[PDB]
Amino acid sequence: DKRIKDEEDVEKELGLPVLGSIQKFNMTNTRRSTSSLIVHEQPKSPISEKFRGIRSNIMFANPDSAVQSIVITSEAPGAGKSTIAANLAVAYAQAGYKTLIVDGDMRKPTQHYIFNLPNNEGLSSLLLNWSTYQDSIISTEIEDLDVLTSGPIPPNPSELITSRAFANLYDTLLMNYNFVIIDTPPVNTVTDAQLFSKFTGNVVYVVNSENNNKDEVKKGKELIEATGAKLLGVVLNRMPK
Ligand SMILES: Nc1ncnc2c1ncn2[C@@H]1O[C@H](COP(=O)(O)OP(=O)(O)O)[C@@H](O)[C@H]1O
Ligand SMILES: [Mg+2]
Repeated sequence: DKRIKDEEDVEKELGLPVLGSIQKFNMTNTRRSTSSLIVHEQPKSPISEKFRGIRSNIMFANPDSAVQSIVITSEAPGAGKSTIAANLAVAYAQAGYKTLIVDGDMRKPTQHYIFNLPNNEGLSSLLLNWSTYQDSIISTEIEDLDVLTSGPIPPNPSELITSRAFANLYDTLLMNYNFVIIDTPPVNTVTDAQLFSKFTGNVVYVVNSENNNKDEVKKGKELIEATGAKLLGVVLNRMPK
């Protein structure tokens, strides 16, 4: 019934460009990757090429665009925000950008799972001054890729995002990294992604082609655009091919 299913649907129903399309993972398109971090584990796979194309699009499709950071978000849970964010981050690092991925989903974080990292310190603890900057950001075994995990689950993420601590951190991150990617919770349920979007001014919108309602997806788009941020485009995920 009501799915945004493909590129035509994105153009016609949402009026956005498609930055890339990510197929549902299989043995062939991931070359039997052991994890969902395809770009790292199988850098020559078809899927890995798609993420490189997304990277090239963001950085080179628009002449004298100067994108320093992006929010990765979606309308609903399970769209593939975390997976797209992590793989895109690796793609940036491989290309030689000093890259940070920030786990800004302080409600249901998964970047520590994806990158196999401890989550005792991270974004929440840093913002609460429980941990230091240098202790909270992890340099991964992937060269040019750092990760700021979510940290412990805080009582009120909104309070942290709107704190002067975060505004000041964000400024510091822009000065320390060539590219910053912020993973977020879904738009329709909490305003976290909208708040982060006010900072980055640039948003990549992930749409699960397998399972979505067009009215819900459209509502999320409108909420993002209402922040004043530029919605760069859509990444279609779980595509049949
Ligand atoms: N293209 C894909 N093919 C198969 N599985 C995927 C794909 N994208 C994401 N997933 C899986 O779907 C689940 C939800 O993805 P996740 O990135 O956590 O979504 P979100 O952050 O939007 O909730 C994860 O287990 C992830 O490995
Ligand atoms: Mg997630």
